[PDB]
Amino acid sequence: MKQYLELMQKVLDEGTQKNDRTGTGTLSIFGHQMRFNLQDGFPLVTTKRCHLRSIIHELLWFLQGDTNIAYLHENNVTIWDEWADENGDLGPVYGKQWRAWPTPDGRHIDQITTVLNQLKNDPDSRRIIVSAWNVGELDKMALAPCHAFFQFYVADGKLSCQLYQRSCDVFLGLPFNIASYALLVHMMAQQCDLEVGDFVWTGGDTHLYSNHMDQTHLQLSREPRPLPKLIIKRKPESIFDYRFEDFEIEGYDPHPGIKAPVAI
Amino acid sequence: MKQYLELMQKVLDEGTQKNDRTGTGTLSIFGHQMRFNLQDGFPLVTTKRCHLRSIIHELLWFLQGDTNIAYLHENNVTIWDEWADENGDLGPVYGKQWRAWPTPDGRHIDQITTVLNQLKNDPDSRRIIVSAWNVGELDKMALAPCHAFFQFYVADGKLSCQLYQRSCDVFLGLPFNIASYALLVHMMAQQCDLEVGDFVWTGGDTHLYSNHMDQTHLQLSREPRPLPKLIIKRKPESIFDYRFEDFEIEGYDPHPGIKAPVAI
Ligand SMILES: Cc1nc2ccc3ccc(CNc4ccc5c(c4)CN([C@@H](CCC(=O)O)C(=O)O)C5=O)cc3c2c(=O)[nH]1
Ligand SMILES: Cc1nc2ccc3ccc(CNc4ccc5c(c4)CN([C@@H](CCC(=O)O)C(=O)O)C5=O)cc3c2c(=O)[nH]1
Ligand SMILES: O=c1ccn([C@H]2C[C@H](O)[C@@H](COP(=O)(O)O)O2)c(=O)[nH]1
Ligand SMILES: O=c1ccn([C@H]2C[C@H](O)[C@@H](COP(=O)(O)O)O2)c(=O)[nH]1
Repeated sequence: MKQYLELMQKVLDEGTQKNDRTGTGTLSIFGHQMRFNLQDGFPLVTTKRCHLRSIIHELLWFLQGDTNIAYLHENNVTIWDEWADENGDLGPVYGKQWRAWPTPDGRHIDQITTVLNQLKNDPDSRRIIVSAWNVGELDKMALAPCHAFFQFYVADGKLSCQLYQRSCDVFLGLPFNIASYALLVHMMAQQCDLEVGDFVWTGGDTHLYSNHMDQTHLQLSREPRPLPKLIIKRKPESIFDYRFEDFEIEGYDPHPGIKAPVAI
Repeated sequence: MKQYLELMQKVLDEGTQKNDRTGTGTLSIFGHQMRFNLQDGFPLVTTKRCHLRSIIHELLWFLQGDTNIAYLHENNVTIWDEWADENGDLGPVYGKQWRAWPTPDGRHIDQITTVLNQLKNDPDSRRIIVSAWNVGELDKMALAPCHAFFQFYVADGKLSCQLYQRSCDVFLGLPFNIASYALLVHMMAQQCDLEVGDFVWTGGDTHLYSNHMDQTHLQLSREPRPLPKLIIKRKPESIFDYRFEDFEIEGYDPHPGIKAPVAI
């Protein structure tokens, strides 16, 4: 997609060479933002075949407030298998924080339920936020949240979302991250009888791994195509009741997938 | 400053009229990003007069881990007064979250010190973050954090910082929140023997209150002056160690002050 290709080029032209955690090396930029009007179709990359199924199960895994990669296993998403313990556990990652942030004093705060309620009774709120950055528990997580904090906003019957992403693998992670969030807006929008607005993406350390150069270049030379369109075949009784079968994508005609090694 | 003036123009040109909790009414946009290279000069607005002292004292207060207004009083900072109880307390607002975030297992994390250790020992880390967004204590706060989460980055021996501000009163608040963060950056870089990099501001609901329209067009009619210079006259043994007297601003010649009412 234009915005995506443009950020990829910007990493190449201006990125600084950094030595990372995995000792792989990256080209890196700090601070970037991109806007997606959901009115113009689903931001699913067309410059590489992307698979909506991986995207969809991860999201629903989150809404369930799950942190065990089993569910993801029985659906063939394996990205997280390298991070779980022998029990298949990841610690209190995304899902746990989203559905049950533990108060210092015993309780759990359901951030999705709060946000649904705000969206329904106080759309003007400037405090409609979800945070996965639980300082108190970062030590227990297999990996610290990448997609750390997001905020919803309503203006003229449209639901907008901004995500703050502290760390981003432009080639591999970015395309999933974008689609996942785009998808949540749509689900939230339907449960709240609102129309879709903008999906705003802001990143922290935005990088291309030193061994994605060849893949990048190739991608950079493909022509973005018209964005597909999302279809929700039924209005579940709640945000927690979606199923993989409920979603469909029209007009998806991408460029073949491109293979690249994950830096672990 | 060019950047702040362009943001105002933008809210005027693209903002939507929104109701708000204070009942005043606003013009708002959602999602904005701007960058200040700290090397160009200290980002104190020149198109209306600012007072560096009040910004200094509010920051020293945050850094102390203080949440009571007494200190602010002793130094003629009264903005926080409306929010404070009978005892002068605000609840576990910024300062408290910064220096002693309460964990569920009876620990308190000091995020300022953690970020200093990371800058000294692992400046390439993609997780040098400070968050004031404590979900479990929000209900104890006099006001939920506006400037909520910030991340540091080092590149070419330079310190950068990205702030995520969920809610922004562009006319009144912003000038204070830009100078505040820029002084933090200078303080951290001095402690860490780094040079200052960029201060990147990112906003959530970025607004102009209805009752600031005239002040806002008057300000806009002014030509920005050249940015002042910050001089630190000492190198304290720690970040918790600065005094108001350590700082000097040079070359500040602002246009006249403009008063506007705060929406409560
Ligand atoms: C360096 C690095 N590390 C990571 C660690 C954990 C992650 C977890 C989720 C995602 C982004 N979300 C998904 C969600 C689903 C899939 C993938 C990513 C990639 N992937 C492959 C399989 C994963 C693999 O390449 O082995 C696929 O089946 O489509 C997925 O199913 C990225 C990372 C990264 C990432 O992007 N980069
Ligand atoms: C609607 C709204 N509400 C707020 C509530 C609390 C705030 C706390 C701090 C700041 C921003 N940081 C500072 C830091 C110092 C001062 C002030 C703000 C404004 N202020 C006036 C004095 C106002 C007063 O002290 O009564 C000055 O310019 O000196 C200060 O001393 C803004 C708000 C807002 C804000 O900007 N807008
Ligand atoms: O959902 C995700 C998860 C991870 N990453 C990336 C960012 C970095 O490449 C890496 C995480 O490493 P640290 O930033 O924690 O070092 O994985 C993503 O892009 N998206
Ligand atoms: O440092 C600060 C503190 C507050 N505000 C503003 C943003 C909003 O106008 C208001 C807070 O209201 P809510 O967004 O919490 O409703 O104060 C700032 O700009 N800067």
